[PDB]
Amino acid sequence: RLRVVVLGSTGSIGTQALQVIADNPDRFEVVGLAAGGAHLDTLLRQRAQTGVTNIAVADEHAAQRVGDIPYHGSDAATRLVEQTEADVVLNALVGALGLRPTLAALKTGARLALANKESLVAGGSLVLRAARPGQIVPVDSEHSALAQCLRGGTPDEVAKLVLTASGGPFRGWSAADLEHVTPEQAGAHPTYSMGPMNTLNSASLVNKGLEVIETHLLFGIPYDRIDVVVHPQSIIHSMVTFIDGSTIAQASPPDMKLPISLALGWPRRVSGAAAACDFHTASSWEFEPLDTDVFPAVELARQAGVAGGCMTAVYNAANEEAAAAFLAGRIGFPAIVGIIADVLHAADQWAVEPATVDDVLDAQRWARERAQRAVS
Amino acid sequence: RLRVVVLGSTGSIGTQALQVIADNPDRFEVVGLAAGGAHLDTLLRQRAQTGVTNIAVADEHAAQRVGDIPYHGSDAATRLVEQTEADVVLNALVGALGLRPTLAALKTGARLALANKESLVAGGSLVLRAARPGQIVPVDSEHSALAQCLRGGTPDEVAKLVLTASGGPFRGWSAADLEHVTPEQAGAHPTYSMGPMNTLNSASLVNKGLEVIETHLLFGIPYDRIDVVVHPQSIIHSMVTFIDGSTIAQASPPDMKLPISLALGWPRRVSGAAAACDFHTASSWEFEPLDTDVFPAVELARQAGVAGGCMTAVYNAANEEAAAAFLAGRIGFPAIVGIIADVLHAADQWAVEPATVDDVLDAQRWARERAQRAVSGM
Ligand SMILES: NC(=O)C1=CN([C@@H]2O[C@H](COP(=O)(O)OP(=O)(O)OC[C@H]3O[C@@H](n4cnc5c(N)ncnc54)[C@H](OP(=O)(O)O)[C@@H]3O)[C@@H](O)[C@H]2O)C=CC1
Ligand SMILES: NC(=O)C1=CN([C@@H]2O[C@H](COP(=O)(O)OP(=O)(O)OC[C@H]3O[C@@H](n4cnc5c(N)ncnc54)[C@H](OP(=O)(O)O)[C@@H]3O)[C@@H](O)[C@H]2O)C=CC1
Ligand SMILES: O=CN(O)CCCP(=O)(O)O
Ligand SMILES: O=CN(O)CCCP(=O)(O)O
Ligand SMILES: [Mn+2]
Ligand SMILES: [Mn+2]
Repeated sequence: RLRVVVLGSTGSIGTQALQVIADNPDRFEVVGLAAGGAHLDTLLRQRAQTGVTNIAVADEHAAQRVGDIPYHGSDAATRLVEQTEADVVLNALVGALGLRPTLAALKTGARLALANKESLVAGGSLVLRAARPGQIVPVDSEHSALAQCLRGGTPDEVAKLVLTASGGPFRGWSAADLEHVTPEQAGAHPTYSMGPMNTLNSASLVNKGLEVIETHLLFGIPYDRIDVVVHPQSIIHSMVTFIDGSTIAQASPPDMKLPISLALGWPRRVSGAAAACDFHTASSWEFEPLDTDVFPAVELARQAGVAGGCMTAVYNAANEEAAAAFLAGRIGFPAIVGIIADVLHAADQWAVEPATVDDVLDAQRWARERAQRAVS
Repeated sequence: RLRVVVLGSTGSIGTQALQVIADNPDRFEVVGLAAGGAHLDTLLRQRAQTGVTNIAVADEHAAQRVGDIPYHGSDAATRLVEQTEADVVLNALVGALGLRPTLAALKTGARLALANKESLVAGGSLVLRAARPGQIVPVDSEHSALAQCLRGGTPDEVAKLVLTASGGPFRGWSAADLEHVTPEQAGAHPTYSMGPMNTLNSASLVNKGLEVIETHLLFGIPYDRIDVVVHPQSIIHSMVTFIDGSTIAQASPPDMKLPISLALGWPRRVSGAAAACDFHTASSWEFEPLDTDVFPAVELARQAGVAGGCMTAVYNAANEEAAAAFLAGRIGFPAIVGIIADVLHAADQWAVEPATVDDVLDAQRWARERAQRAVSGM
């Protein structure tokens, strides 16, 4: 029975994870929860249902309202990870703020079931140096797919890793069409129900950019051998092409419970985690290229990744600041990626490899401040 | 450098295999060829291109025209296999006549790269009992796909095997429409260029039936956990569904050189064997149910397989006889599968495991006579 800490338990991934665990008592047990404090009703229900009071709440006043909270403050999640015996830490926090808990999870020796891609993108080589082989297991569906498909050959036989992208609500739209996009319109993802950040990032295509960096970091494949194809149904979750011309693909109706279940149970599958494809009804899986002129977020992510060092932290931190500005009505939708480009292209000093967490934090601070100057 | 014997070298698969070997002289060497004698100019070219004089030709007269052929007559292919040192025998013969070469190959201890699915369908447990694990490696694209996708879990984690079928030229047709099918129409496959028999069988859906039996025999998955789905593009070659709900699929533009190369090179992939999927232009992969009312060949294959023993030899033999009658204008297209069903339903005695090859041969003889009896009544 694996002991699981769930960071960001009240969120989209976190709540789906608690459901998988609730359905599988003989294999998993919750031993800790962390949240921000914005959803106390959810947190209350989760405390009662799991019987776990080992909980972190970032916001101090929220922690007082809910009562009986052992860790509060901006370091509460990190402290929780440091002070809880666990076999798996499921990091489902949102944003680069997942960085210290990610580093702490790796130091404990526990498996890190990583949903919080921003922590790996920001940490880069610093997070890789803190992990042992196989210690980080991806929850993100593309990387879960890739890990499964890589069982299909030897390392020297892999040609390309191919990520699928839904294309978002604005698939096929012109650059001009993006001008008057509202937060409401950006909020309507075609295939997944998610928190507001991954929703916005999937609309701007920054999510797929983050995922290209995540792919390079997790699997050690060169950027030039990572492809991205737009697949509107989000049924094929990604695929691997081998040197003989064969492709192996992983597929299922979009439901994050499946990759969540596998990250927890790895390498053993979890019976009944999610519905399989049903071929008793006619259907079709479509594929099309991404228009890189309209959506250059992925090319920008490749540029950031190839530069390496703290540049991937810069890419993500510029996004976090610019996205927030869009959500607040201070900038238009195209300015999100426009600001990322501007910040990235001014960031040559950050191509250096981080020695400690503080180097990544510095790079992020620099990027946010510059993005903020672009906004105003 | 693997020494390969290529049976059925002048055919669709055989010619494609020779090209893969030609393109990869560091990996493979042809050391034997077998053919029927119908394509002599092809065989002349192959002898010259490979430098191999170690050749079997089934038709004696044909063998004379080629000249200098060491093995000739109906057992020529089998004798070639028994007397040629090799690492891999690629059996790309067509029909149940591939049975004795398949058994002889297994006995040599060499890998059997099996394109000739009929020999396994006919031999059933007899062929399985002749083989060691990994010794039979499928050239058939569906089974090559399944083999690859099965690397994606442990055996108890497998829920279903899902085979794709092109649907053939008559996909979507009614039973009434099928009555009017000509041999010429049934010779036009949507996705693969093949010899006449697999082309016909893919149009009648008997090919998918044979492949369902082949799946059960190769992988040990029960018939009721083998699905078939119609996929008109033939890009996804087959898929495995696991107990968590995950499906793993193998895909490529249809090109038999890919599964041929893998079967020869197993478990090592052959660089550059075939083109990969390209996503630079918009495309669609479609799936739809098979119309089992109009096309019961797969259901009848399951029935035969479930019955077991010699019943799968009966299924295939009834098809070979009925198929040839349709080609000769002796019956209409729907009567192919109609005769298969009639023969199967009278075949209760053949649901016993074959002890020897002769048991299989007896069941096949019985089945052909029964099919001919049905044919002569039409
Ligand atoms: N949702 C999805 O399907 C997918 C998500 N991902 C990735 O998984 C991660 C989680 O995303 P998602 O579940 O959508 O996010 P949500 O916004 O739904 O959830 C965020 C979680 O983090 C908590 N949180 C927010 N700020 C803080 C803080 N300062 N300290 C501690 N906890 C905090 C929230 O708690 P509260 O709200 O209670 O304050 C909530 O539990 C993201 O990295 C995302 O990119 C990846 C692929 C798919
Ligand atoms: N073609 C394809 O893409 C696929 C084929 N297969 C299977 O592979 C096998 C071969 O199919 P395919 O290549 O299309 O068939 P073809 O009809 O194209 O080739 C048949 C081959 O067998 C030879 N042959 C015929 N009779 C005899 C005999 N009595 N003794 C020795 N050789 C003989 C023929 O020689 P000749 O013509 O010179 O007399 C020819 O070389 C079949 O079992 C088929 O179902 C499976 C999947 C795909
Ligand atoms: O793994 C699942 N997701 O990343 C949800 C977002 C999918 P998209 O970025 O392709 O729209
Ligand atoms: O493996 C390849 N084939 O069997 C070619 C026939 C394809 P079909 O039976 O699905 O039409
Ligand atoms: Mn993802
Ligand atoms: Mn086939």
